[PDB]
Amino acid sequence: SVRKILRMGDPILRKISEPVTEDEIQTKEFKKLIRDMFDTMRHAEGVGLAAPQIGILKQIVVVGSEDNERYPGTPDVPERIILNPVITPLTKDTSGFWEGCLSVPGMRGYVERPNQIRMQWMDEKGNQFDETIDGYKAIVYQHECDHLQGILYVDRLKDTKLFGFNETLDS
Amino acid sequence: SVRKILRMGDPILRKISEPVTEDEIQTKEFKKLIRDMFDTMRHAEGVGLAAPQIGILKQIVVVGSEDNERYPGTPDVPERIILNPVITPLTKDTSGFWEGCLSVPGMRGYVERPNQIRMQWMDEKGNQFDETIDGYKAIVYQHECDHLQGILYVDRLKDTKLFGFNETLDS
Ligand SMILES: [Zn+2]
Ligand SMILES: [Zn+2]
Repeated sequence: SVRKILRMGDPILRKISEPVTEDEIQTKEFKKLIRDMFDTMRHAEGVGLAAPQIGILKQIVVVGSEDNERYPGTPDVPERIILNPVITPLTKDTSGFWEGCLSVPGMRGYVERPNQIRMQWMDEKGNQFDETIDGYKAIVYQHECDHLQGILYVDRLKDTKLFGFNETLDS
Repeated sequence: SVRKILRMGDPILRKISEPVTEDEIQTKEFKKLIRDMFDTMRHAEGVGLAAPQIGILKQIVVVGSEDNERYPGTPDVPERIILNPVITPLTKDTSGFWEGCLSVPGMRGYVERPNQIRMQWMDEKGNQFDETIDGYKAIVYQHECDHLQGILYVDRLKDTKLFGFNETLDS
């Protein structure tokens, strides 16, 4: 079901989320949470969503694009669940991008993150992964994994001069 | 009359405003602009307003409190016009405060500025001043004079962790 997304200024968004246990991924609740998250992410036309954005300090991330309106250009991102992620940059090369966040409504900010990272996670069935991601996917996983450590993209603005409300950015 | 206040993201808010000439302060227009500004500032329940906030790169600032709702606590600030201001800090002592801006709707950010400055300006009649201001007044004049150099308070956030939407800050 759709859930209330917390906005910037709420102290939760700044706390550290803790790991999900192997047991936990069987609980009826869990499966229902992942459900709500996806329902929520979709209703918001969002590209990804982290558990703490809805008030749950659990290392649970969900992504999924498909013709996303909010970030029109961006290539499609296949629905997937990311649990207990751990990212590591593999380069200093950085791709720029006007990031946005559902917890930071109606605004965009240019942010440069490394364009090639090594992420390690676990999924709903409990499978371990350790791949090297790059491109938009990398950009998305990083933005979303940051939430898990209490970090919002406004913390990484390249410059505060390149930050503002959507409406005016172009108009 | 009330005028449209530009929001953050509009390039004007980042440009430098130029000095007002002694002649200029007689023009019918000028007097009408100061009029609009005051009308605008009041309608917005704002404490101060800089010309560029309404799209005029002229060094014109206007302030005026009296039981302001937006920043409830704040002491009263007598209506006054500040032209071609030039501020200089007189101390490193800084008073903290959760600043807000009409060009940055519905948000607050903790900002520490020097609590005792020396400001020099000219008024509508063309009189030169050179006083030492302190307290809330100092805080207000600095915030507003910054606009004259293309600077918004989000550029001076003490920490991005202490920045967010009003609604949530307390709720
Ligand atoms: Zn976000
Ligand atoms: Zn302002």
